[PDB]
Amino acid sequence: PTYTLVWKVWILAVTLYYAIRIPLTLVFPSLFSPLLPLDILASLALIADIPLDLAPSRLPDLLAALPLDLLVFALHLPSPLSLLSLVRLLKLISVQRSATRILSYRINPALLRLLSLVGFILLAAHGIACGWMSLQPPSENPAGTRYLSAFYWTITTLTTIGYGDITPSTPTQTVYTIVIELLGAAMYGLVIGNIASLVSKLDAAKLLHRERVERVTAFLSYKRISPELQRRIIEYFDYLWETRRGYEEREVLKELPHPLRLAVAMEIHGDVIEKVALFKGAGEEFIRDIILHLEPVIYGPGEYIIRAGEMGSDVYFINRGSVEVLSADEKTRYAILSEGQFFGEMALILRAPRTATVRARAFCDLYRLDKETFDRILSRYPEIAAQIQ
Amino acid sequence: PTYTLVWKVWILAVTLYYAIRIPLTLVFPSLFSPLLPLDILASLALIADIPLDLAPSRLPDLLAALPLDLLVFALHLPSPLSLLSLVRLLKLISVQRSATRILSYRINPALLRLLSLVGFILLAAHGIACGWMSLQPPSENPAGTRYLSAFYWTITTLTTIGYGDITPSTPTQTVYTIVIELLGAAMYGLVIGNIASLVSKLDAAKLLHRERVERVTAFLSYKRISPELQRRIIEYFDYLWETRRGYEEREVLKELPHPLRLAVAMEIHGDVIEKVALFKGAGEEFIRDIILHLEPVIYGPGEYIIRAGEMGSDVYFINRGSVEVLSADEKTRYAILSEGQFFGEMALILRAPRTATVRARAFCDLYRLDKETFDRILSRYPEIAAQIQ
Amino acid sequence: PTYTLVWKVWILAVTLYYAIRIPLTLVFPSLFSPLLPLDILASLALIADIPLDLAPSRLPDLLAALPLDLLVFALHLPSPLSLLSLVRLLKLISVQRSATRILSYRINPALLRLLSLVGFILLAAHGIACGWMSLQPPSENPAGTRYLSAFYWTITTLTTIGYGDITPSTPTQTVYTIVIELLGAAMYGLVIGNIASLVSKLDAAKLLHRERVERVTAFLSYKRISPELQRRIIEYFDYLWETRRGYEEREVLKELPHPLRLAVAMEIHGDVIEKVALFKGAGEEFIRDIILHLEPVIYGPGEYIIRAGEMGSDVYFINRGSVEVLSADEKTRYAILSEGQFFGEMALILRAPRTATVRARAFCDLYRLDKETFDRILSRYPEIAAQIQ
Amino acid sequence: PTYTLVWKVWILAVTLYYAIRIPLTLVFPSLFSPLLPLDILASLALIADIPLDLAPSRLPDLLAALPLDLLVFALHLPSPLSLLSLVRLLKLISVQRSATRILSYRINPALLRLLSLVGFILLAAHGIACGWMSLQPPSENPAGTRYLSAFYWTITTLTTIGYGDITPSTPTQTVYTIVIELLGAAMYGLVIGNIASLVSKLDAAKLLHRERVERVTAFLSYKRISPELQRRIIEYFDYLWETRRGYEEREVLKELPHPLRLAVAMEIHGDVIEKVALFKGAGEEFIRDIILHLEPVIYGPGEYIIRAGEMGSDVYFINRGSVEVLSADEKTRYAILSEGQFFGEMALILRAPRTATVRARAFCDLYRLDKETFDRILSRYPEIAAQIQ
Ligand SMILES: Nc1ncnc2c1ncn2[C@@H]1O[C@@H]2COP(=O)(O)O[C@H]2[C@H]1O
Ligand SMILES: Nc1ncnc2c1ncn2[C@@H]1O[C@@H]2COP(=O)(O)O[C@H]2[C@H]1O
Ligand SMILES: Nc1ncnc2c1ncn2[C@@H]1O[C@@H]2COP(=O)(O)O[C@H]2[C@H]1O
Ligand SMILES: Nc1ncnc2c1ncn2[C@@H]1O[C@@H]2COP(=O)(O)O[C@H]2[C@H]1O
Repeated sequence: PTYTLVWKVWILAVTLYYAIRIPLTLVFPSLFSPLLPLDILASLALIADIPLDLAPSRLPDLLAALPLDLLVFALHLPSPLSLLSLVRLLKLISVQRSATRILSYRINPALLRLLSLVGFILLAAHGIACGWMSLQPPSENPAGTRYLSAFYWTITTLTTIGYGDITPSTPTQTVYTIVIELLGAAMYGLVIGNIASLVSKLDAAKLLHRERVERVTAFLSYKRISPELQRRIIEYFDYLWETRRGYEEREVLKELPHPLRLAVAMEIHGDVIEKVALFKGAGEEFIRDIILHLEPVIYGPGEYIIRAGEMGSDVYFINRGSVEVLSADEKTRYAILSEGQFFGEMALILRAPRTATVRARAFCDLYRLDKETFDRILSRYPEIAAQIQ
Repeated sequence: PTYTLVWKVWILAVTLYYAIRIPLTLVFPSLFSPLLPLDILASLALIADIPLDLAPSRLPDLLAALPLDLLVFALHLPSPLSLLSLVRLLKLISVQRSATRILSYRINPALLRLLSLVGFILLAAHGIACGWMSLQPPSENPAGTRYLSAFYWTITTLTTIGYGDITPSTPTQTVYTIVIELLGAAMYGLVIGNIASLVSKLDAAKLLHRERVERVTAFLSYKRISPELQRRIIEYFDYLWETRRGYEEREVLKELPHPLRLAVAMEIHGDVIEKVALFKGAGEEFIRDIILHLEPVIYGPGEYIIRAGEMGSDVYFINRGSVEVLSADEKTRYAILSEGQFFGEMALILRAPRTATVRARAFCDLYRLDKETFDRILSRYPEIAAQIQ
Repeated sequence: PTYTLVWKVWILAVTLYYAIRIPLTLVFPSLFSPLLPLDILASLALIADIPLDLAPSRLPDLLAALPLDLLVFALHLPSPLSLLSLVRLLKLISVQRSATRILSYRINPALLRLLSLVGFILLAAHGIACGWMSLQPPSENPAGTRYLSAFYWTITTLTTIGYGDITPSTPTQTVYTIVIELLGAAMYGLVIGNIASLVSKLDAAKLLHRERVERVTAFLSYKRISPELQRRIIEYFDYLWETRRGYEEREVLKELPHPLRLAVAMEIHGDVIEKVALFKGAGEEFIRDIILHLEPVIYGPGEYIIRAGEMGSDVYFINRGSVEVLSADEKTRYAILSEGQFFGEMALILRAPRTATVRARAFCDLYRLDKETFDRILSRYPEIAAQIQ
Repeated sequence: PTYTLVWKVWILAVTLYYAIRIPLTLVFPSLFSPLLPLDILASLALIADIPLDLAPSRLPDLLAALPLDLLVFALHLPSPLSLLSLVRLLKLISVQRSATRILSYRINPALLRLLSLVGFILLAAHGIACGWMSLQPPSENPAGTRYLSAFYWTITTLTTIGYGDITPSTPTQTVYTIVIELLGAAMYGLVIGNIASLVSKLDAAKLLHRERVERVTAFLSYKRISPELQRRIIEYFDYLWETRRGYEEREVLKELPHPLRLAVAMEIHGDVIEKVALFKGAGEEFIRDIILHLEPVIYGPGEYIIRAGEMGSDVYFINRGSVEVLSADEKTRYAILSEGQFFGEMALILRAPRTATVRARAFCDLYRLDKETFDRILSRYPEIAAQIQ
């Protein structure tokens, strides 16, 4: 549903309202004007979200729900006790722990952590500036100019810049300053770390592939291999990057279980299926057993697949590329094949050698049957086995 | 035991006492008041821990135990020789090397390194501030205000902020300042590095899973596959994340040896065990041989497991989900199965085709027997083999 | 082709011209002198590149092509509206997205990202300094001295140094300063992250190898193994690092498909091929079947390969190193073999035990046949099988 | 040899002398006193190392050898031309590229890179401070106090601290300052990156093991397994960490080739070898064939290995731990076995069931024979096969 979503958003806005008012009031008690209605509404939202959640871990919600702030603000309390209203916070923890699940997949987790941290940083800067322009000699100056200098200071401190135009004078100012410096250096170490971890995973494939190619190459040069083969290999890896980004079909489809892998394979070879069982008569238990045995392979341009005098024994189904057939030795082409078709069948149904030569024309992406396996699951079905003659 | 633990804690507190007194005294010799008893107790603790340890590597303990400080403090020594009392340190090395083993597993090692580094940082700041408010023109000012400005300075320096409100005047001040700047830039590089390494390993599974899904998807789109199958795959991966966090059963149980793997499997299928060998009569050497051959598999909602005209030859044991049985083609359901039950048995004990259809209702988590293996270890036990008829 | 390349370079230079003039003019309207021709040429280049691209994603090109700047500059517009000329930017996005593909392989992607980021940084510094020396009390000072102080300021800010020699005075200055501080701390976090990710992948092999050796060693010492064997192992790993950088032949050649792997293997063992089939008569279907079964192995100096009383049954082809033959027990050497040669043949074609002993002399890199496989694919070809007698 | 080593060290010291004198002279021409002998010696060392190297890449050595500095220093040259003496540098590149190989293995490569970078940093700081105290109004002040302030400045700049006590006044000063700021921010990004990469690889095993345990656990809890088995598993992983640091024997010994693996295995089971072939009569071709088939396994305390009514068919050799034998059901122990011994033999040489029960007493580390393999390579040797009766 969405009501829980909009509700959590309302809780977020409420805790923001509190995080921003609480301290600004502790400094400027001239607020708490006929503006308590919003405080009451927010307290009600929190005390009405604590049960929903029920529909250690719940300790923050309990500490945030009770109005430990309305008292201190209504009945004037002194400086060291006027604090403890911040207990109305600690709901930000629940907010983060909720929105890290509501939005746990659609975006990188590191990015989400980074944004949360930045929000936390800015709220803390707002609180720290309030604390600073509290620890200052009282003067007659507008509250919009006392708050600007404080934000300027705490941002030059948290940022590790430190101009030096406005500095501590009294000791307590100095202790506050020390603590803020440490939190800034500790708040600036987290940002950099999250960012580094976020960029160290952007270009993964374009690094894995690069390392794999470097490995292959650096290994071949030790074997003192010709540059032509090196160039063929490099072209192969380029073609394998600019289509599927470097991934191998088998290792991938192995990450899936049997039914989904079968459905994939049956959505791939569907065309071939409507080009084989036409005059055969089988189906639904034979097509589904070989299809998991088809192993892929890629033949570059000009590479020989089948020669006119061998006994390969296998059969090849094309999926993407093209192919040309030729005579044994006179480079005369019978025809040209393309996707969907198939060849290598005779030497399977029949134990004769090959009758022609097969040379590719461009980068193929075809599949093949070992025939030890294909002939093994044919014997098991004797009807088609008789159909082959 | 715990006596060694509390003892190491006492040694830690003692070396802390020394790290904090040693320099503060070197600056303020007005200490060394009738406060030597604590120094004697700590020297005794160190000289009494050096033998326990015995119950290069031991060089620091030897240099820390001898009272090279009590002399210098008792018999007044000049400024360049009043040093060398810090030899009482170097016990922090033993402390770190001990507590990195006492607490080596219950918490992340990087976190522990980070906390140790921060403690080392603060102690060094305390020492550096002492050194600074030594290298200052002598004046009549309280010692609590001379120590605050020094800590403020060295924290603005180590932090890489550098306001500029208090700076070096004399040359030796300037050399001290240079060294502190370098140590700060070298002390601030370690913190950031530890933090980055600590956040680069929080969300591991939620990154491995994400990359695996991106790979699968980006590979399928190249094969021009329908979006329905893509959605089924995504739902599968979601269900596989929100239960076991992305981990595969086989790859995991493979990280264990044979006895623990067997005990696991026998705690899992225990229910099935009390639903099979009832009227059989076997046990303790047959149940324990098949159980290691049960391979898991997951069938999504609506996926066909068994059809009314095939010869699957296998048998399926359910563990978590549910299932429905149906006729061949008229979508009439005989009954509904749930966890603990089993089906697919007839075509195993008997070589007939299937008699019905089996379609899942929700995400199953079931197990299956190949039957090549099951029928192979049945033949080996001829008694049950006759029991099957 | 190259015309598209030089064209994209021209587009890059044009968008640079704009990024550098646009703001410098907004500050110094005394420009827009008889210097509009270059602006017209650049607008034409952009409006003429938008169609080529055609030969969301295209939104930036559309916003950059229309002359939303020529109006504002021709007809004088006020300060808050004189902006929006920067819409002529956003072409840098297309520039980056184009040059990240044009140069996606020849250099590390991280390095490219880093250089792009640095360029973006410097352009932003140029814009920010213009913005700063706009938000300054008007004075009579040369424009080359007002622009230097601004660049100095924004570089001391973006860099997180913050001397403090020139600072904000007015509030709007202060808000600008806050924003620049945040962007600097956010612009300095990206640089460090990219750099860390760029150095964390330089020494990969020299780290993988090191870890593998540490693992092997630390495992052996637990088994209380002699140091001699440890030294032999270390020498082996050194020799395996200083030739092929730690990579194993099989795992590597497995990253290739069958045809390229076959061509590799046939370029390697080519010499052996012209030393075997001389008096045999086979070829093109037997040489090509065993060659994929040759498994490599490395024998250190002094290691026994074959002893005079065993029945190894295998045959060894040498590729790089040398070897010595010897009698059974009297250390008398018959001859010495080197690369290209072969031995171990008799016990293959004949089922007698070995006749001599074979000890290496230096680090060999040889290959061997199991003979279960070699004798299996020989039977399949009965002609040579009769040729062996 | 070592002469080349000491020679490279001399070259290093010479290029250091030059890097430190060259600029300090360019600033203080009052040097070049009767101190030219050292310059001549260093030029000779460089011009005499250029040929040794011979016993693009050599361009730096050629540019460093010719005395492009002795002229400028002898015949007074003006300020913009008095430069180009730094060409005597660029030998540091050869120094780094040499010492990165001389010391490429004994220490982590990242540490070495870091130290090189730090040295480069300090030399650059020395040069930059010279350049700075050149770009200063000439005054009457000692050269040891003009050089201290410059080093202080450039270290507060390179470090990203920036106090602000001494700043640029003139424009050229300001441009120098800008460049130094960028180099510092670019010199401080490299240090942090190297450090992060150096700490991200310290605790590898103690992280891999931790992740593996988290995976196993988090997977079991989903299967709702008892806590007793969980505790047994945790104890197993602890014992497996505190002996061999988490590494598996098979995966490790698989990183070695056949001869070294054989020699390892024959140094391990050597005791067993002198406890088996005593009354047998075999050797050197039977012991060496089974030893590679022994598979390891670990049985925790109290785990049953063999029960008095099964037909395990296998045999177990102990290596480290202990074991107890017992009757079928009355917990009466016949004897107690320890390392070196063996059991499970009868049911191998004979096809009877087991005669007793075997329960471990502590963490064992034993090995076992499948017996399908052991009985297969026994048949091949018929002599011992008759010896078994
Ligand atoms: N004229 C042709 N046009 C297209 N394909 C052919 C032609 N002649 C033979 N082939 C195919 O090429 C294959 C090569 O030899 P096979 O015996 O494997 O079976 C052959 C046929 O499938
Ligand atoms: N009426 C039924 N209720 C539940 N399960 C059934 C029913 N009829 C058949 N089955 C099971 O469904 C299986 C499908 O075909 P099998 O031959 O494998 O064996 C069958 C039985 O185990
Ligand atoms: N005199 C020799 N010179 C070179 N190689 C030899 C000599 N005698 C035997 N060999 C080879 O050494 C091999 C060792 O025993 P094989 O039976 O395997 O076959 C033997 C021959 O190939
Ligand atoms: N009394 C004994 N003391 C020690 N080992 C024994 C004793 N009796 C039997 N065993 C061993 O325990 C083994 C258990 O059954 P096996 O048939 O495998 O062979 C047995 C012997 O090797």
